Amino acid sequence: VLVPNLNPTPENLEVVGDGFKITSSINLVGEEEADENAVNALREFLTANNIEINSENDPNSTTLIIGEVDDDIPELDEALNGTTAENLKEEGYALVSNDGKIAIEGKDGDGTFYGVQTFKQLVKESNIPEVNITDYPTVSARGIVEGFYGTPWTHQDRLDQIKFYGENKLNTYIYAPKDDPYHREKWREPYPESEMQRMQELINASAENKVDFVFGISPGIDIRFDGDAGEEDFNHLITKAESLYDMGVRSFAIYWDDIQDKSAAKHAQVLNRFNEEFVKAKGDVKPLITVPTEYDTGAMVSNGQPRAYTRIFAETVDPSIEVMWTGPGVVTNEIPLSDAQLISGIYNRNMAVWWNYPVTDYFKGKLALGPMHGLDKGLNQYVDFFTVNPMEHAELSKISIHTAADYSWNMDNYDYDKAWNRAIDMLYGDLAEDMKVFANHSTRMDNKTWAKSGREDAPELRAKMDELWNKLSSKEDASALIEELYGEFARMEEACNNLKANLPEVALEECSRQLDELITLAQGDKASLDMIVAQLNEDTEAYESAKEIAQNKLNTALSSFAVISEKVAQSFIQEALSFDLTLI
Ligand SMILES: [Cl-]
Repeated sequence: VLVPNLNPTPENLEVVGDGFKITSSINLVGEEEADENAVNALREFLTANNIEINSENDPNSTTLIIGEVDDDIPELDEALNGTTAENLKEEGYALVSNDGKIAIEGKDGDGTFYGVQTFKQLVKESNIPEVNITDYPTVSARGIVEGFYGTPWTHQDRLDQIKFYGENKLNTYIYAPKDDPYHREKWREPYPESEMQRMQELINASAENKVDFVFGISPGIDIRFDGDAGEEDFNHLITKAESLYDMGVRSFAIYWDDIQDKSAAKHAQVLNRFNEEFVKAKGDVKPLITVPTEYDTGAMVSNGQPRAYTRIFAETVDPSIEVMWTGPGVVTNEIPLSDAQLISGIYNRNMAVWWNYPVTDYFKGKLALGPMHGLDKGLNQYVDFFTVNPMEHAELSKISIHTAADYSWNMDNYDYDKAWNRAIDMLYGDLAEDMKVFANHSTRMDNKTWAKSGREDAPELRAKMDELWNKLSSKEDASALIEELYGEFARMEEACNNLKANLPEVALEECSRQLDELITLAQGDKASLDMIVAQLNEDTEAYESAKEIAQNKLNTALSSFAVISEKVAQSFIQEALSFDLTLI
């Protein structure tokens, strides 16, 4: 009967029947012609779910028809009956399940692969709803830049992320880890033989999952521009791009974010010459990507006008080059429309976003587990390339990334709170509700100086806490609020304990300290209510005892590497410890 959670949210989805059960084996039609990567994803899923593929047609098994438009599969059009991917953008598809048949038709092979990804999420214990779907992304490039500091992702982490990206229709991975010398400290040098299997596996997995593997190069450490030294180095840039092209790389990024020679004319000259002698010469290289030395609005702009570097870089840089920026600051609350309009106007093109959330390198004690937040829903008007910088914690990064998939693919309809719930529901199974209790307290990022972003932690709990203080300081009966808060603090503790016992190690090793910290805080939150009740009861001894625990729990939190719920579970102890009911 019902349509499961879907991510991203399809553009158009109509329920047209009560649904049906897929048979124990199926008829597969269009495999000769249909995108290979998409057929493999389909095969994999079928296997994993014990659905066999018929040698020959029809024990009256379910029929699945797969292809792109323009492929020669007369059965696909019949099954799609009226619905079509032909008028859809690149990466679009149509999917129709009706009365024992399932048709998947991509606008291109990419589209077909994404239709498979949709199909996979639609099927629950062989049961599938009866839907008409047409679907396509809001933003052309959607993905990850691996630009965080700290402990690098492992090879296995990257392979898993790439698969995760394909499943969620993210099509871009910018590979530029701090741990790989061949992107920076040895930027001139081709990868040696001992590194090639590793690199090939990443390239291969990217292609298989329709992920654009973008090689990020940072020559800024020691590149020369002037004269013949300049000449020799441009040529190293070419020979290095070539060695990457030869192992299958089709996208390239050149970063200027960390260079000493801060010359916009020279950065843009390298880019333009590279666009010309490499990108264009090759024919099948995706647009060149760049990070200019000024990459946030505060560094780029002064009194609504571009600063000199940005003025020159923008007037010189080829119109086809994607230019990245982080928003109004490097790590900021938001990108309003007006900011994207400003930077897009300066560059006279659609911009590329390097969004520094959920990255936590600037404040490592805290996990960033909230949704895309603060990004304007009209952003696509000025941006056609959207990436997030994630945490060194690859596994827990998936909650925010999940929401980013939904935001960039279906932006008009993005609802950060429903996207966030659905992320956890989708990733955590029977642990979802406990995982929400914990992650809810761990969305807001703020290093107290230059970097802050994310949804506020536990907003509803923070509002209840606020109500408590104003009831207690207004002589209004606070008993119900006290009772309710006791329930909520007990639940925080119960959820975290179930997560410690049952989360798999891949997640647990990322968050075990933050779990213990939320427990400690819940325990001080409880002692804090005990302090209030003791004052109401005029029991001095019960007051002093509750205060000591509250203080102790807060002291543990403050002395721990792990950070969580600063303004909420933590601040509440501080608030309680300073509160005195006798003065009201
Ligand atoms: Cl998902």
